[PDB]
Amino acid sequence: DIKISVVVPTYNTELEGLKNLMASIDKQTMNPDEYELVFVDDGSTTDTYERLQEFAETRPNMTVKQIENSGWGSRPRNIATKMAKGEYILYLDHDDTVFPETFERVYNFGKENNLDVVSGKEVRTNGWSWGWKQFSENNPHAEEMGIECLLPMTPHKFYKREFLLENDITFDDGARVLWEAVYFNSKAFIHGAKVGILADYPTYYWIATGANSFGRDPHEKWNQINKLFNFFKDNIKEQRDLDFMLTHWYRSRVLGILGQWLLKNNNERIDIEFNYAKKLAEELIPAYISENLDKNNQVKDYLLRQGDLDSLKKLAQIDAGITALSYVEDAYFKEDKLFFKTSTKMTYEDKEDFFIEKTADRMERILPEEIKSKLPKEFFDYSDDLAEFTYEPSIKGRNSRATWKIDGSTSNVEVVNKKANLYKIEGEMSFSVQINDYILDAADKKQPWDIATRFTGLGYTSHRALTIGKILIKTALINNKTMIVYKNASGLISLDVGSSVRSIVEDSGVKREQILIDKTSGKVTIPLNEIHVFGESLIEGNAELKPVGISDADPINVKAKLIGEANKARVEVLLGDEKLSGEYHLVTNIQGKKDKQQIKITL
Amino acid sequence: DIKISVVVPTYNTELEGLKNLMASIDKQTMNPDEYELVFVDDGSTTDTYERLQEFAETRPNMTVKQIENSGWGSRPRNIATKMAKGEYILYLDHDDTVFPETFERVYNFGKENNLDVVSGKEVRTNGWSWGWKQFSENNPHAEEMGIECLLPMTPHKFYKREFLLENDITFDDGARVLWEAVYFNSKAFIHGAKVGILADYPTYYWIATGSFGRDPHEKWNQINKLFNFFKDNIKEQRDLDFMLTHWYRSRVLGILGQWLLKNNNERIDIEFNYAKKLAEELIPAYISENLDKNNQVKDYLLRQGDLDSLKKLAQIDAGITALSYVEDAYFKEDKLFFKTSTKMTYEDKEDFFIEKTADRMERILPEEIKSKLPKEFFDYSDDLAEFTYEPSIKGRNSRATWKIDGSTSNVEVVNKKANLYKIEGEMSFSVQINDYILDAADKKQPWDIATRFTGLGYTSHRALTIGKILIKTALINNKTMIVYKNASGLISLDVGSSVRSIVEDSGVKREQILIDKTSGKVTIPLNEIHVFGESLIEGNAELKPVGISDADPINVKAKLIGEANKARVEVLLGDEKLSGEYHLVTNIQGKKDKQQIKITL
Ligand SMILES: Cc1cn([C@H]2C[C@H](O)[C@@H](COP(=O)(O)OP(=O)(O)O[C@H]3O[C@@H](C)[C@H](O)[C@@H](O)[C@H]3O)O2)c(=O)[nH]c1=O
Ligand SMILES: Cc1cn([C@H]2C[C@H](O)[C@@H](COP(=O)(O)OP(=O)(O)O[C@H]3O[C@@H](C)[C@H](O)[C@@H](O)[C@H]3O)O2)c(=O)[nH]c1=O
Ligand SMILES: [Cl-]
Ligand SMILES: [Mg+2]
Ligand SMILES: [Mg+2]
Ligand SMILES: [Mg+2]
Repeated sequence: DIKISVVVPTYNTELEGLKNLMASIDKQTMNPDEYELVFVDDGSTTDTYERLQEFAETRPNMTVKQIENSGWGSRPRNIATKMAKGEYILYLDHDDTVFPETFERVYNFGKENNLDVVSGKEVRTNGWSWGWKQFSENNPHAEEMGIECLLPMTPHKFYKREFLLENDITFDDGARVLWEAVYFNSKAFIHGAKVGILADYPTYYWIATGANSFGRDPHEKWNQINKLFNFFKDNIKEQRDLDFMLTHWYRSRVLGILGQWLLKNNNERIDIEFNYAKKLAEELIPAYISENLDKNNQVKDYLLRQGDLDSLKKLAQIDAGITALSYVEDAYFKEDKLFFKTSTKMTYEDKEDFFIEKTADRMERILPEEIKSKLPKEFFDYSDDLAEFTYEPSIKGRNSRATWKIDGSTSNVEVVNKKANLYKIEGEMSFSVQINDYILDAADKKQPWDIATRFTGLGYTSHRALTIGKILIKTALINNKTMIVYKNASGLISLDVGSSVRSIVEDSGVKREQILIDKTSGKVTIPLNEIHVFGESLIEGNAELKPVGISDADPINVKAKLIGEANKARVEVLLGDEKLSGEYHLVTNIQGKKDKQQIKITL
Repeated sequence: DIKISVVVPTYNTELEGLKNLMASIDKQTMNPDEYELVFVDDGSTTDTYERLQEFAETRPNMTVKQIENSGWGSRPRNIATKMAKGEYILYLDHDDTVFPETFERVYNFGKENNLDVVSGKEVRTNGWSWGWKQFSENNPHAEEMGIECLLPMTPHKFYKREFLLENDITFDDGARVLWEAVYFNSKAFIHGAKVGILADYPTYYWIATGSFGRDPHEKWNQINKLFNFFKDNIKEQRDLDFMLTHWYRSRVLGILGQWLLKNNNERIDIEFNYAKKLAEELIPAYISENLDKNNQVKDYLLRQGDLDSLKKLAQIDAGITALSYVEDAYFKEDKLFFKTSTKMTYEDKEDFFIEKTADRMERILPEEIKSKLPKEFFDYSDDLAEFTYEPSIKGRNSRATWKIDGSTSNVEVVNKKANLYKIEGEMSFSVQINDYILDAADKKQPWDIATRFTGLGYTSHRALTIGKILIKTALINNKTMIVYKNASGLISLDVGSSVRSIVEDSGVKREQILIDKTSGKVTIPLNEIHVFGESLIEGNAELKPVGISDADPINVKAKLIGEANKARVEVLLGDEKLSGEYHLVTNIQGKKDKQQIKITL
């Protein structure tokens, strides 16, 4: 009885990525006999099919099959879905990887809640967030929130196989189709799929490769956009779900070219896509959709229907550079957490303040008179929107690429009158980091982490790395965790845990005049200078001794321990049975990171 | 009568720089028969001496003589000085150039005021200022301010030849001596030299191109020799106190700040012990009274040998700066108006703070360091009104820098949170570009704007910046002016279409374009532009039919006219018969627009 079937369409697959893919599947905690691998090669010109057969020699649950070239992976996925015999289907691309506990966690969550679709937390290489809203916390009954529960609509979820067949849910293999997973996930919800969101564990890694061009030209792009919008209006029968998909895709893909997109494209490309977007808004988008959009997007929709492209270009110049960068006001360790105080304000490129202007009873967007004398009065009136600001912290593992919201933060955003009638938008936030909240695999215990802040307001979303101007290096030894918060070479805030990029002995310093040598016991005690120590810690390492002067001598390897107790830290070096006379260099090697403290001892 | 003798020592001279130097001399407005050239070759292992006398064939007043290699240009200058015969002497290095009106302006200034030394305004390739204090306005009685009037003490001044001989003032002829011109300029002042500061015109260009004093032991042997020279030869209390204070602060205390963070520990311990010994042996205690709080802290910890506290203080001070943002920029009448703001920060991020306790405004320091220092040295209370905030401008081609005058500024110490106080500044100023155009080349040049902020011992002179897009054009009295945010995000003023096309940035009204078949004049009005006064710029345009792929272009004549607060371009079709739609690009001052203009003829 097979629980999970892994559908993998392959075509000229990069071998190293294929080896990583096979590795991540082998590392699954689920028993290998409870799952199966269904590979379907899309007629690879290279030796991809021969390699897939070589992988299948040592794995009896892996089934390989080759088909004619089809151009995309929807047909290979369909053939593999019919060959598959597991309760749940995962559509894994040939250049992605799966986290080691995904199968057991996802199946248990779906089986216990009788889920037809398990939308598990997905990780991407770049960016500070992915599925920030949906991958917040677990939701066994996510379909009760509407079709939004399936966003982001990648095919990298788990689908109950019998549910797909009972409703004839396949991939669009009739022709080349952009966003084929939006059709797929939407069809699932249209047929009443019980959807659950598994957000407490990274299930899938969507890897960026650089080699990742159909639809790049403007005509096939808007041909697929018209095809996707028609599908929404024709297949989605629930009004709330239809209005959501219409609003979400009109805002992101149609109105999404009416802002900064206008400043990085030539005129003849703008005209083709502006006219395409104008006809689509008139023919397919009802007017009530824009009535529940934000002020700035209402302006874009209004001018689009007027054909006022020149005003949208001028607005794009006015809006260029708006952002919110957070500065570290304070950063320190207290007990077993790292504490932060951050501040931010809306600016143009971390420089002069962004302003809104107060006129009588309205807080208005600052616009030229030519543009204001064309828009409805309410479209640039931010008065009723000044209480929707959010200011939150996030974290990203530099190895796993997984991103998380940091819970428990305290933030506040004020609108402050700076000069005359101009108002700036200021934020203050304090939060703490408990690194155990984000360590889910064993590999997470040794990793550098990067801190970011997420600010939203007046339609703007700014998710940037946390930064600081002054030098910042602070260390901690907390319950067997070496921790270093520091300003990296880019001026951003990083947190090394487990000596993955820095040495805690180097960054803490050594009280070199306080080093103790016990000749009879052979112990050398090296107390650390500046470090926050909480709880008991013992990390085994080693040290190397070299005679001073004899620059070519073999290193004398010797046991060493990094100890944290009574709020103090030290490295104990054990000379053991080594007979030593003279002066020696001493270099500690804790967790693979050596120090540069120039330690010399005389024996 | 030879008015000026130009002394030039050469050794393995780069040929293209030697050509630029000679051309710099031939372009002088002074009669060539009133100056002479004295080139002394310090045993060049290249062929520059042969190429020197090549230049002496067509130039009669150029004397060229070779000596054995002395190692640096002290002996070649002394040999050229003796065999020279001019009234004033300029020491011109073989890789520098001199501005065209320098000889005339400097000599007239020295003759009219009987100056022994004319300290002309000097220009360097990099930086936002040079001689910011001394090169303000012209001063024919500069020696009345003290020895300070000769700073910066480069050898690139004009010295009366009679004065140097009547006092045996030469360069040190022995082994290499660092700051050879500080001895020279000091010895000139000690003998009561009539010093004049010519600041209204850039006279000398000290060029940065692609050494003794690199090892720490010889460095501090030279620093010791320099300080002993001041104490032994300077006889006026005010002059000695100045040179001691200035060089103790810049070269001795100057290694006790950020220098500690970009050097290895073994060199730090060498120079620190040298600096501590020199302060104890040569620097009286009262000199430190003339210093600011931060330098008084440095001096105190130096004399205590507390290098570790100095290292900690260096990390705390690392990154303190003041960047100015543009709050407003507009054209009014014949000038460009600016409004900027700044605050002291770390790397233009979080604020720099000072902390209030009782009635004291204190530098924020760790308790371990404050306990080691006298209370007054970290109390800023008496310094809270000593802030300067001024604008500056730099020609990108001439590399000349000027202070922009007429500015209004105001720096405030503001309570931000609890008892923390930040330092905020605001400034208004206008740019009259006529103030900085002195040579014909200065009319077509991009100008870079910067701001100068000082306070609490810190100096921050860096380019002005803006975040939002800024492009504003003006046509003011035959000057095309475009203030803009450059690719680096810094404020630049293009004058004369040196970088940007004014038509492309002004915008063209493609519906008000007129095509007059009677006279054959296509009028292309400009949209967003500022027009003051009357102006007319000659140019040309280019035609090409829309249909043909690579049709030969048809060139014409265009003109950029500014009148009645309006600017327009007039294209003259000439006598060519044309038919159909034609592309049309303009070319005013060598800049073609990208407006994609079509006319149906
Ligand atoms: C090209 C192709 C792919 N496939 C399979 C290979 C994978 O299993 C699956 C998905 O392909 P991937 O390259 O992993 O998808 P991707 O989403 O990572 O790549 C995409 O990024 C866009 C930004 C670029 O325009 C394209 O490179 C596009 O393919 O499709 C076929 O089966 N047949 C084919 O002919
Ligand atoms: C070496 C040498 C130079 N000279 C001349 C050449 C110049 O006219 C003058 C000074 O040399 P310049 O290269 O013009 O120096 P400079 O003052 O322009 O720049 C200096 O900057 C210092 C930071 C470097 O350590 C020096 O090596 C030098 O590059 O001395 C001699 O006459 N004889 C010599 O043997
Ligand atoms: Cl530029
Ligand atoms: Mg992929
Ligand atoms: Mg030189
Ligand atoms: Mg900033």
